[PDB]
Amino acid sequence: GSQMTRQARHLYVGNIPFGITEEAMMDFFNAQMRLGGLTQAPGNPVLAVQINQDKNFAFLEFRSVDETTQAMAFDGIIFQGQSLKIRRPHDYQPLPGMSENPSVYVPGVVSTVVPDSAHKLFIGGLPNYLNDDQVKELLTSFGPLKAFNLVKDSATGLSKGYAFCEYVDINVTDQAIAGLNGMQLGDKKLLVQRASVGAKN
Repeated sequence: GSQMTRQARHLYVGNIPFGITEEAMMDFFNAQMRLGGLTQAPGNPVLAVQINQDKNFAFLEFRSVDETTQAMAFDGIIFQGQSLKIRRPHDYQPLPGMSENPSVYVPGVVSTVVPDSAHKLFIGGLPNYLNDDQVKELLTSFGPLKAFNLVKDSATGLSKGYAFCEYVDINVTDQAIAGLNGMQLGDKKLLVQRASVGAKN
Protein backbone atom coordinates (compact mmCIF):
# COMPACT_ATOMS: atom_id res chain seq x y z
CA GLY A 1 0.00 0.00 0.00
CA SER A 2 0.84 3.69 0.40
CA GLN A 3 3.17 5.33 2.92
CA MET A 4 0.19 6.68 4.88
CA THR A 5 -1.32 3.19 5.07
CA ARG A 6 1.93 1.82 6.46
CA GLN A 7 2.17 4.27 9.43
CA ALA A 8 0.00 2.02 11.63
CA ARG A 9 1.08 -1.22 9.89
CA HIS A 10 4.84 -1.29 10.33
CA LEU A 11 7.43 -1.24 13.09
CA TYR A 12 11.04 -0.26 13.42
CA VAL A 13 13.36 -3.06 14.50
CA GLY A 14 16.84 -2.08 15.62
CA ASN A 15 19.92 -4.03 16.67
CA ILE A 16 19.27 -6.75 14.06
CA PRO A 17 21.74 -9.64 13.63
CA PHE A 18 24.52 -8.86 11.19
CA GLY A 19 23.97 -10.38 7.75
CA ILE A 20 20.44 -11.60 8.44
CA THR A 21 18.25 -11.78 5.35
CA GLU A 22 14.84 -10.19 4.97
CA GLU A 23 13.28 -13.63 4.52
CA ALA A 24 14.88 -14.98 7.71
CA MET A 25 13.65 -11.90 9.65
CA MET A 26 10.17 -12.35 8.22
CA ASP A 27 10.10 -16.07 9.05
CA PHE A 28 11.27 -15.37 12.60
CA PHE A 29 8.52 -12.84 13.33
CA ASN A 30 5.83 -14.92 11.63
CA ALA A 31 6.88 -17.92 13.74
CA GLN A 32 6.93 -15.87 16.94
CA MET A 33 3.47 -14.42 16.24
CA ARG A 34 1.87 -17.71 15.20
CA LEU A 35 3.50 -19.79 17.93
CA GLY A 36 2.58 -17.16 20.51
CA GLY A 37 -1.10 -17.09 19.59
CA LEU A 38 -0.90 -13.45 18.52
CA THR A 39 -2.57 -13.55 15.11
CA GLN A 40 -6.03 -12.27 14.25
CA ALA A 41 -6.62 -14.56 11.25
CA PRO A 42 -5.12 -17.66 9.64
CA GLY A 43 -1.88 -17.07 7.81
CA ASN A 44 1.19 -14.91 8.30
CA PRO A 45 0.89 -11.45 9.88
CA VAL A 46 4.21 -10.15 8.49
CA LEU A 47 4.11 -9.41 4.75
CA ALA A 48 7.62 -8.03 4.28
CA VAL A 49 10.80 -6.86 5.95
CA GLN A 50 12.99 -4.08 4.57
CA ILE A 51 16.51 -4.09 5.97
CA ASN A 52 18.99 -1.23 5.95
CA GLN A 53 22.13 -3.26 6.63
CA ASP A 54 24.51 -0.29 6.76
CA LYS A 55 22.35 1.38 9.41
CA ASN A 56 21.52 -1.81 11.38
CA PHE A 57 17.72 -1.57 11.35
CA ALA A 58 14.72 -3.03 9.58
CA PHE A 59 11.07 -2.16 9.12
CA LEU A 60 8.59 -4.99 9.53
CA GLU A 61 5.44 -4.64 7.44
CA PHE A 62 2.23 -6.23 8.76
CA ARG A 63 -1.08 -7.03 7.14
CA SER A 64 -3.16 -5.47 9.93
CA VAL A 65 -3.19 -2.64 12.48
CA ASP A 66 -3.96 -4.91 15.45
CA GLU A 67 -1.15 -7.38 14.66
CA THR A 68 1.31 -4.48 14.36
CA THR A 69 0.32 -3.28 17.82
CA GLN A 70 0.63 -6.73 19.35
CA ALA A 71 4.10 -7.20 17.87
CA MET A 72 5.33 -4.32 20.07
CA ALA A 73 5.23 -6.89 22.88
CA PHE A 74 8.27 -8.59 21.33
CA ASP A 75 10.55 -5.66 22.16
CA GLY A 76 13.69 -7.19 23.63
CA ILE A 77 13.28 -10.70 22.24
CA ILE A 78 16.61 -12.46 21.74
CA PHE A 79 17.43 -13.59 18.22
CA GLN A 80 20.93 -14.78 17.24
CA GLY A 81 22.29 -13.24 20.42
CA GLN A 82 20.75 -9.81 19.89
CA SER A 83 18.01 -7.99 21.80
CA LEU A 84 15.71 -6.67 19.08
CA LYS A 85 14.67 -3.04 19.64
CA ILE A 86 11.05 -2.73 18.47
CA ARG A 87 9.56 0.75 18.20
CA ARG A 88 6.79 2.62 16.43
CA PRO A 89 7.68 4.70 13.39
CA HIS A 90 8.19 8.25 14.55
CA ASP A 91 5.22 9.42 12.45
CA TYR A 92 2.79 6.84 13.87
CA GLN A 93 -0.53 8.34 14.89
CA PRO A 94 -3.11 6.48 17.01
CA LEU A 95 -6.19 5.53 14.96
CA PRO A 96 -9.73 6.02 16.29
CA GLY A 97 -10.74 3.03 18.35
CA MET A 98 -7.43 1.17 17.81
CA SER A 99 -5.24 0.34 20.85
CA GLU A 100 -1.83 2.10 20.88
CA ASN A 101 -0.26 -0.48 23.21
CA PRO A 102 -0.19 -4.27 23.13
CA SER A 103 -2.88 -5.99 25.12
CA VAL A 104 -1.06 -9.29 25.71
CA TYR A 105 2.32 -9.84 27.39
CA VAL A 106 4.71 -12.39 25.85
CA PRO A 107 6.28 -14.55 28.57
CA GLY A 108 10.02 -14.40 28.76
CA VAL A 109 10.53 -11.21 26.75
CA VAL A 110 12.45 -8.47 28.56
CA SER A 111 11.81 -4.91 27.35
CA THR A 112 14.68 -2.80 26.08
CA VAL A 113 13.07 0.41 27.39
CA VAL A 114 14.88 1.18 30.67
CA PRO A 115 13.60 4.53 32.01
CA ASP A 116 15.58 6.47 34.56
CA SER A 117 14.23 5.42 37.97
CA ALA A 118 15.26 4.75 41.56
CA HIS A 119 16.60 1.22 40.96
CA LYS A 120 17.84 1.43 37.37
CA LEU A 121 21.35 -0.06 37.32
CA PHE A 122 24.47 0.83 35.38
CA ILE A 123 26.81 -2.07 34.58
CA GLY A 124 30.20 -0.92 33.32
CA GLY A 125 33.46 -2.63 32.47
CA LEU A 126 31.90 -5.40 30.39
CA PRO A 127 34.14 -7.02 27.76
CA ASN A 128 33.04 -5.43 24.52
CA TYR A 129 32.73 -8.76 22.66
CA LEU A 130 29.91 -10.15 24.85
CA ASN A 131 26.51 -9.95 23.16
CA ASP A 132 23.13 -9.00 24.58
CA ASP A 133 22.14 -12.58 25.42
CA GLN A 134 25.39 -13.20 27.30
CA VAL A 135 25.12 -10.02 29.37
CA LYS A 136 21.43 -10.68 30.04
CA GLU A 137 22.29 -14.16 31.32
CA LEU A 138 24.94 -12.72 33.63
CA LEU A 139 22.37 -10.37 35.21
CA THR A 140 19.45 -12.85 35.32
CA SER A 141 21.16 -15.18 37.79
CA PHE A 142 20.19 -12.69 40.55
CA GLY A 143 16.53 -12.53 39.49
CA PRO A 144 14.26 -11.79 36.56
CA LEU A 145 14.65 -8.57 34.66
CA LYS A 146 11.89 -6.01 33.90
CA ALA A 147 14.13 -4.19 31.37
CA PHE A 148 17.64 -4.30 29.92
CA ASN A 149 19.77 -2.66 27.25
CA LEU A 150 23.40 -3.22 26.29
CA VAL A 151 24.79 -0.12 24.58
CA LYS A 152 26.20 -0.85 21.13
CA ASP A 153 28.52 1.04 18.83
CA SER A 154 26.55 2.46 15.90
CA ALA A 155 29.34 1.50 13.46
CA THR A 156 30.55 -1.97 14.54
CA GLY A 157 27.71 -3.60 16.47
CA LEU A 158 30.30 -4.31 19.17
CA SER A 159 29.24 -3.08 22.56
CA LYS A 160 30.52 0.04 24.25
CA GLY A 161 31.22 -2.04 27.37
CA TYR A 162 28.26 -0.99 29.48
CA ALA A 163 24.60 -1.76 29.96
CA PHE A 164 21.56 -0.70 31.97
CA CYS A 165 18.88 -2.78 33.62
CA GLU A 166 15.97 -2.93 36.06
CA TYR A 167 15.00 -6.02 38.06
CA VAL A 168 11.41 -7.08 38.59
CA ASP A 169 12.05 -7.21 42.36
CA ILE A 170 13.49 -3.90 43.52
CA ASN A 171 15.32 -5.74 46.30
CA VAL A 172 17.39 -7.73 43.81
CA THR A 173 19.11 -4.46 42.87
CA ASP A 174 21.33 -4.49 45.97
CA GLN A 175 21.98 -8.23 45.64
CA ALA A 176 23.21 -7.76 42.06
CA ILE A 177 25.43 -4.86 43.15
CA ALA A 178 26.90 -6.98 45.94
CA GLY A 179 27.60 -9.89 43.63
CA LEU A 180 28.81 -8.21 40.48
CA ASN A 181 30.47 -4.96 41.56
CA GLY A 182 34.25 -5.41 41.40
CA MET A 183 34.00 -8.79 39.73
CA GLN A 184 36.82 -9.69 37.37
CA LEU A 185 35.53 -10.55 33.92
CA GLY A 186 38.26 -10.86 31.34
CA ASP A 187 40.84 -8.14 31.66
CA LYS A 188 38.13 -5.90 33.14
CA LYS A 189 36.51 -5.38 36.53
CA LEU A 190 32.82 -4.59 36.59
CA LEU A 191 31.31 -1.43 38.06
CA VAL A 192 27.70 -1.97 39.14
CA GLN A 193 25.77 0.87 40.82
CA ARG A 194 22.49 2.69 40.42
CA ALA A 195 22.64 4.60 37.16
CA SER A 196 21.65 7.87 38.83
CA VAL A 197 24.97 7.87 40.73
CA GLY A 198 27.20 8.36 37.68
CA ALA A 199 24.82 9.78 35.09
CA LYS A 200 26.42 12.67 33.26
CA ASN A 201 23.59 15.24 33.36
